[PDB]
Amino acid sequence: ETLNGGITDMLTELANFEKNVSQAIHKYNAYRKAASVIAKYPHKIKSGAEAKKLPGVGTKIAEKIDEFLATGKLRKLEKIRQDDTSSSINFLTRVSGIGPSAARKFVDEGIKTLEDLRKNEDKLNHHQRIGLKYFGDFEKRIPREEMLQMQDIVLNEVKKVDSEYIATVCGSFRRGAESSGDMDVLLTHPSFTSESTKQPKLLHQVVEQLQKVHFITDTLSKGETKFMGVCQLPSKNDEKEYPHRRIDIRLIPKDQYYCGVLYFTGSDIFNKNMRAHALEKGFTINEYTIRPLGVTGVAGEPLPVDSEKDIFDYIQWKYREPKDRSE
DNA sequence: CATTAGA
DNA sequence: TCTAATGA
Ligand SMILES: [Mn+2]
Ligand SMILES: [Mn+2]
Ligand code: NA
Ligand code: NA
Repeated sequence: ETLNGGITDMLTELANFEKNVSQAIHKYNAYRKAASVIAKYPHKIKSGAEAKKLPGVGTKIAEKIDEFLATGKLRKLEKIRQDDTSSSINFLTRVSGIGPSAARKFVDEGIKTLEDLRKNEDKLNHHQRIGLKYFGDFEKRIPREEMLQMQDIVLNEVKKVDSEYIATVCGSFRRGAESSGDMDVLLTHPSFTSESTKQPKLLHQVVEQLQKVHFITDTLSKGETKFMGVCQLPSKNDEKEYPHRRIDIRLIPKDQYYCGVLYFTGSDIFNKNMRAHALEKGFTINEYTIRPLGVTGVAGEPLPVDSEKDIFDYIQWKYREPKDRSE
């Protein structure tokens, strides 16, 4: 956690670099187990060898260790960090929509900068177009103060269209979070569950409405169950306009809301931990349901859930408010 | 790990 | 169809 810090650190630096600049999934994949392990190791690793003893730690990595323990540096790391080429790849990458593959490609073509990114807006797909567009506003945090406004709104329309829709703004915001990266609305409806062959319009109506009133200003990807866009709160009585925000809304078969909600609510560890728990308690929990476990090793049969509670009850736990789902 | 764009 | 990118 701190004792093995630098090690795993350059380690992740290293892996992340393969997979991005290089198409070296393996080596990249290497660096990670190693980093994974040394990370777990209970003692200050003092030299290649020591480390070396570990599963996943080869002569290659071990080699880097020493260099690193001897000199609090690494050439490859010093050389990469410099590399204008791989710098570019790391950078272009931030663009919402740009990934390594494309990061490379642009680079090759010679699109290194954001300005390059502009002059060549043609070479970019819509995703990335918007991605380039709201580049600033994308990178910014979302004041809870604003979250409340946004949430306030979504809620309204959702209801306006059909009183029957149920909505939940999940993620950190739900968990208290003084800020947030983007809003996650989870949605469901009674008419929609496990069997009943969809009703695509379900998602649809909603989006249409959101845009209807001008909340959603763009579409990143509307699909039959996952919309993915951009929103913005009405810029009041001018002088101060609102930053474009990522928004995601997903339709859910009513008979799986809570688990999903539970899930998306996090935190990542509370989740795990909870998950890890359901298990001893003789169960299974995942993004959509919760199943009683059986001795033969495994089992099925999706237990009924009416609220975050039910889930808790099941594994017989203490109801924990979103606020304290921190871990 | 699954859902959407795109080509 | 596959192959990218998001997310989480
Ligand atoms: Mn999100
Ligand atoms: Mn989020
Ligand atoms: Na070893
Ligand atoms: Na990106």
